[PDB]
Amino acid sequence: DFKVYLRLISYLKPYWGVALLVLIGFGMNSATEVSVAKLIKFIIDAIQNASRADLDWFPLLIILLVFFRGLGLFMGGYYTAVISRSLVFSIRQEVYAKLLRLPAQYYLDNSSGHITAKIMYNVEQLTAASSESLKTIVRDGMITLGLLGYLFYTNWRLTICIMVFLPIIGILVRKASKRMRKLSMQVQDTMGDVNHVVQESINGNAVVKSFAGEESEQERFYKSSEENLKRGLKMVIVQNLNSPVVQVVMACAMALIVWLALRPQILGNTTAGEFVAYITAAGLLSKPVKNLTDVNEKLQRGLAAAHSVFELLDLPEEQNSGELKPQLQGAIRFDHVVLNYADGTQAIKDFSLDIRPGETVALVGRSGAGKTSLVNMLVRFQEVSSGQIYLDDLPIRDIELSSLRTQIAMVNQQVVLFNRTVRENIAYGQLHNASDEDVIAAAKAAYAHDFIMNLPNGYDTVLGAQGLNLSGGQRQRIAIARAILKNAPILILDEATSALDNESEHFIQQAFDEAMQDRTTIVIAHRLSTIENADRIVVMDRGQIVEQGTHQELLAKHGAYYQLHQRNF
Amino acid sequence: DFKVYLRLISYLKPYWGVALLVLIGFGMNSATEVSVAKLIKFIIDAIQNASRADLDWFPLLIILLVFFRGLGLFMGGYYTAVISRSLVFSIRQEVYAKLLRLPAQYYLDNSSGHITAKIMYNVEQLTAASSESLKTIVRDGMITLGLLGYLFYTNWRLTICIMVFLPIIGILVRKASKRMRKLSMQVQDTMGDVNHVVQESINGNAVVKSFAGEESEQERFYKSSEENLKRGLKMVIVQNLNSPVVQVVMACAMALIVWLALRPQILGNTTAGEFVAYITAAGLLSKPVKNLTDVNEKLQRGLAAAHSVFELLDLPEEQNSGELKPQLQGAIRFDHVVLNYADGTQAIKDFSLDIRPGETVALVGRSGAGKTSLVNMLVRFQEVSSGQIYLDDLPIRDIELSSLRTQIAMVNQQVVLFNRTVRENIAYGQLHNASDEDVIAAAKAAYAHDFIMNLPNGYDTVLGAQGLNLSGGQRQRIAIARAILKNAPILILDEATSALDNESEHFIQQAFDEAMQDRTTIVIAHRLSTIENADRIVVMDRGQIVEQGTHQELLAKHGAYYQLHQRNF
Repeated sequence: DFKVYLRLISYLKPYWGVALLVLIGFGMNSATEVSVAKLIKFIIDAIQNASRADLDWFPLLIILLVFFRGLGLFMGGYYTAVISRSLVFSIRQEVYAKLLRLPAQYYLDNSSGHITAKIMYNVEQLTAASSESLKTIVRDGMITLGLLGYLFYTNWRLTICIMVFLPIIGILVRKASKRMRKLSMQVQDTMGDVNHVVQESINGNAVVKSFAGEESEQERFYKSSEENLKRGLKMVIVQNLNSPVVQVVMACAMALIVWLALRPQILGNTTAGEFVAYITAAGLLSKPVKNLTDVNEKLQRGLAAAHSVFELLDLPEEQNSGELKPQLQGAIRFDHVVLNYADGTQAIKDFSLDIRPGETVALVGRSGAGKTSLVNMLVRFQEVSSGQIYLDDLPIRDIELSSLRTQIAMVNQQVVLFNRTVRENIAYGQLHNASDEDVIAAAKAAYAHDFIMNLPNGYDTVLGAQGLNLSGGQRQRIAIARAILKNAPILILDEATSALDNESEHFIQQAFDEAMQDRTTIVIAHRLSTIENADRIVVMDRGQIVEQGTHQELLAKHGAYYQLHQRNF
Repeated sequence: DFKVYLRLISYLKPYWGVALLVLIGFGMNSATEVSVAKLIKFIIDAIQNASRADLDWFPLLIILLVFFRGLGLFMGGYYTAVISRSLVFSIRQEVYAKLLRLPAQYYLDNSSGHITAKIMYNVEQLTAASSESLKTIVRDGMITLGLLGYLFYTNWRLTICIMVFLPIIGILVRKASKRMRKLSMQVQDTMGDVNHVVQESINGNAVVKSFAGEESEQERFYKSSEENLKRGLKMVIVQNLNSPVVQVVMACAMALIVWLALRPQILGNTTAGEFVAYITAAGLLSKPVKNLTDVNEKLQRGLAAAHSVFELLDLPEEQNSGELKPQLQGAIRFDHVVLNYADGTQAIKDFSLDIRPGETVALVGRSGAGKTSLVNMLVRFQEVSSGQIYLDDLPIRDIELSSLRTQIAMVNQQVVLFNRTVRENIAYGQLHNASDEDVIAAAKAAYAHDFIMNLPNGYDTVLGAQGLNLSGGQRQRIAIARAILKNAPILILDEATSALDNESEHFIQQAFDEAMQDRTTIVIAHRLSTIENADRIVVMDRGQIVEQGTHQELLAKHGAYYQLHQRNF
């Protein structure tokens, strides 16, 4: 249950000092609460003939006592909230780390990002308040320790009898209060049904324009509602009176005290001010358990999210089973990709794709039918359930994770605009290891240098409030620049959604065509010249590679295939 | 300010007994609270050599004391909530009465019905809780009375000095707490801006797919957030420590007590257990004022609605300046109606309508341009600002209000379906003075007797949960039956929106045509035969009667006017 909590505690074993300070503060608060009744006993001592010496300090005694209590409570709350915030931060850091290198089905299947982040935050605050109630529980436990200690110091057997008669009636009162609250809710609903019915039947101006005689009808409806209301009010008063049962319990406790007094042993003891202190502390003890009852309540309230939180933290890990290959030449062949939407049947089955080394080829076919799914598969969102995905004269997994990440690129609607510096957005990977001359060269290559860079700070243009200084076309141009500037060995992008409706379409297309040289990539281009300039093409049908052959024959056919590819039906 | 409150109090002067019981209960609760410290003083008396007699009863003393306190508190809360509910009911009754015979601009101009009803209910609950806090204030005031009484009984001059040193530091603490809360809110917002900014910047899975290096970025953002959080936490701890200022105030009070003790006069007095009781009560007094502070808070919170509530209660009354005329023959002539949408210019200006006695005539023209406004004017939603509206050889106002209400009728979208018995819905006015034979005759005249009455209980068919057993067409037929069954001298309805798309259109139209006989009414009928069978017609243009003449000429023209009237452009 508390595995992740124990993990965080082990981490904050580095904050062992903080934890010890927090415990010291809570214990100091409890000791101050005990000293309250303690010094209270000293008050009566002043009233015993000659006691005048302590009388003056008694004022200063209570003053400095309150001062020390405030100091301890302040320090405890401070360090406690500090520890809580530190735990929130560490939990968030681990949560992000898990979110990094996460699985596709996180966002692909569920609303992982926003919803799960808000759940993480809600659970963070919840577990924080849970640790806080735990600290309050520690305070109450130290308070009970002090009560038992004073009890042992005063009269061991009497305290034993007191504990015997105690707690049981308290739990009985807790159960009685729960039942009373349930009955109050039931009666309140019984009255509130009629209450809402009456409060929802006031329309009908035309009816008044006709007759307007329903005054007695409203009187009668309100009369029945008022009968139910009297019932509920009496129930609420009974709920208030229920605490007198706990009063009767404390009265039986006082009766036990009176019986101890009936034993002459107490008389010879003559507890007196000590007895006053004992009763006072017993009362002080009541606040501790009273607060402590809510501890489990809010504890469950928070665990309701914390369980799923730790589960997602320990959710299915993306097993990075991979070799360490620095770079390859371009000999990539994925064979027999048999997969479809997860938790379903097989639709893109045996989606084999074998490509000659070095050369760049393109594929065309139906716009939909899982084309984006095929792209994600290329992005290794899934794996070829069949065949042999041999890359760089070795398996697909037989490669470094970084190199695959380094070659990772795409030019589609999947654009990640980071609200940061234009230079920051220019270098997606290893920005701190990028030269400024290369940055200026890329800005020249941006195909929107006179427009996109036409903003404050130029090359250092920090994206404003959600890109308040950026437009859609300029944002698209900037994203294209950021992608193109990357010198990846193979920046294969599924660009079937390429359109010329954006600004600087000619310049952007020319820059893309220039960058396409010396870059092995499989993109469904939208330029007619680029389409006619392709090297190798395969006729993909039903969302999978169904046919292939020379691209010249397909280009020169100009029939149904060309019409479907161009006009998109 | 409290005029309506005083009015309700004058009404509940009939509940003077209830009020006296409530005051008695609150005073009993305060007396019990005083007796707490009182008997507490008696406790020490047991510890004074031979006191054994009271020792046994002391248990029973505390027990029966708690019992009496619970009894009094229960009775007070009970009768208090009873009075609150009674006040809610009376206020609601008066509110409905005002809502009855209300002005047009209530619903016509504003969302009076639902919104104002919910406002009335919110204000009702608010003023109820306000009276409740007032009762708590009465409890606190009686408690202060008891404190001052015990103070006078113990030591008048000492109590004077105590009151002198008191209250001032309490108000200072109140102001300090308000300022501390404001500072806490400011610091919490200062931290929470960055908190929300961080909690809203976690997206970007594609960025991770590319580089995934922002771990240190998150660490730094969280570091700044944590700095702000440490600031806010220290502020909250300071807020907690602020109560030690009030502790220091009570410490100065204890210092005053100690100085009184430094006067030997207290020593000769030797308050002892009495001093213990005095300090205890002073503490008990703290809870009273502590609760009382919120009284003004919630008082204003409720008055925020109560002021507008009493205003709408005393809002512009519909001055029923009218004579007492039982019935008329049908000689109605409204002249020079110069009015338009309220708080605006004049559009339907000089909308005169003079009709011969007895005969029934119809008017046609543009569908819109304030036709419904003209209908409402006929419904006396407004008045002819010019001309002489002479009815029954006397002014329009020179007639009984009931007779106008009796003649009030309409067959349009303004249908008031009352979720009640079919017989109840049949007789809109004076249902309890309607014969069952006439009810059966009307049900036969319903034109949907085989369909509308084809439900449970037949003639006693109570409309279910929002008419769960009724359909739209059956509901329209039932409404038509309810309207037609009324034997009003003139049931003039603006039926320009008449359509034949409903079920039993032929039967309903035949019944309407039959009922049209021997009934003076101005309706823009949709039946071609009814249109051709009209007696007198007037050509109304631009939403007002612009032309007139023989209806035969207009019917035989069959030109632009007929096309506009029929096809509705």
